[PDB]
Amino acid sequence: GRGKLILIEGLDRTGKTTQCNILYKKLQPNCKLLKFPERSTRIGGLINEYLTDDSFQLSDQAIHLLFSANRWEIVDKIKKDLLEGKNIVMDRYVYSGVAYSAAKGTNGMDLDWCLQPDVGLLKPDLTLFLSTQFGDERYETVKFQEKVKQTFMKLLDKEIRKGDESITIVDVTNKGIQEVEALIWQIVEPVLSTHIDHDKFSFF
Amino acid sequence: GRGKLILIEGLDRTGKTTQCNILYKKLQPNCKLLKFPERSTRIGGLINEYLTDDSFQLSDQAIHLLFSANRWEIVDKIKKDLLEGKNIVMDRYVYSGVAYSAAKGTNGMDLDWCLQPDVGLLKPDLTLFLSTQFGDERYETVKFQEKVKQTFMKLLDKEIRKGDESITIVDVTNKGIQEVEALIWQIVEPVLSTHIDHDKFSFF
Ligand SMILES: Cc1cn([C@H]2C[C@H](N=[N+]=[N-])[C@@H](COP(=O)(O)O)O2)c(=O)[nH]c1=O
Ligand SMILES: Cc1cn([C@H]2C[C@H](N=[N+]=[N-])[C@@H](COP(=O)(O)O)O2)c(=O)[nH]c1=O
Repeated sequence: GRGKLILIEGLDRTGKTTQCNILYKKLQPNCKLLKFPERSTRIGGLINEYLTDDSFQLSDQAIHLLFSANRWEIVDKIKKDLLEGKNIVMDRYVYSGVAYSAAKGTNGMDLDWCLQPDVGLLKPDLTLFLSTQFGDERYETVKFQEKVKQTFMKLLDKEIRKGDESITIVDVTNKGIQEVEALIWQIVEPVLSTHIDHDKFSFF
Repeated sequence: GRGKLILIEGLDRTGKTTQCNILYKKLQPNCKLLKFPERSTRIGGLINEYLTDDSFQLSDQAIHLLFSANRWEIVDKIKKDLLEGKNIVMDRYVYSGVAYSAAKGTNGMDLDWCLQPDVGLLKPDLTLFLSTQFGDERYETVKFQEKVKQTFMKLLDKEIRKGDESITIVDVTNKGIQEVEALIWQIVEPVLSTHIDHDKFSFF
């Protein structure tokens, strides 16, 4: 059938980018690697500013919508590649979008408001949340990181309770690159082997 | 009390801009003129490139979000000016954002989805819709405007059912600058007198 959309979510420095590259290289040549935010586009450009320069002041709602817009500008290419039989591994997506913004506790910006902009976007066939027991960019402070992990758990737990079986939480506490690799593969392989119709897609 | 938020909506070439400038000169010195989209900012610049150059390709969902983000990056200063007693004349706001986008008929982008990103925004104290019974920018085509007109009507008609009385539909057909001005004023003057508490606002 069509390729699979695999997502790996988690806190900055949990081994996310590494396991993504590892999974990507192991799925060649019919696999593409996608990173969010996608900083090479014009919208991704303002997102890069915001994250690397605090003089660039932008309200919480504005930057939030830019992050969702950034996914919407690329989504059509994703759907296309999947149809051409290629697999796609993503480093962050909708879940990071909601969590990092909701952890701020800004008036009006709760979990539900935060998701809305992303409603209609392609939903991953499988989402892996890597969890455990710098400072260059805006959200890089131990105190904030603790809050987003709290929100992440709140969000995912809600979705799983609601019946979403495509979400799997992997505890990578004190485990090596290859042990974590084996854990992830133990989960992804069986989904790569299931046949999915070209016409079947899930959306947020 | 606080200054009042006055909004004038409508189709391109309905006299909307000239009326806003007339009202502004009439409320000055204690008044500010604000136009959306505000193409002065970085996000506004992206909006501008999309509207002035059809070479610039961007998904409907992505541009829609940039339009909302453009409002969200200015709203704090709007609120601030009202608290200091200054009145604000606004040329286009969230109604244009929902109408011009839902008119496209793109799958998933209905009146509902289109409104979500603007939820939580300061609702204007008075909304005047200029109704009637160029070509160097995107959207500026006779066939599209017809769709936008019918979209505005369905939207505004909806808000009326819900109980919003701040929306007034002013028919400007075959009328001159001065006559329309008189109509606008007969609706604006009352509101400008009505006492509004320093901290009372309506939101979307
Ligand atoms: C994709 C995405 C990431 N982010 C943040 C997470 C990251 N914050 N930190 N630390 C930041 C940069 O991400 P990367 O380090 O993964 O490039 O963007 C959001 O706020 N929303 C989103 O939609
Ligand atoms: C403020 C705003 C304007 N628009 C469109 C309306 C106008 N369309 N045409 N033709 C366009 C530019 O309007 P102005 O000429 O008033 O600058 O922006 C939206 O699509 N959504 C919005 O949120």
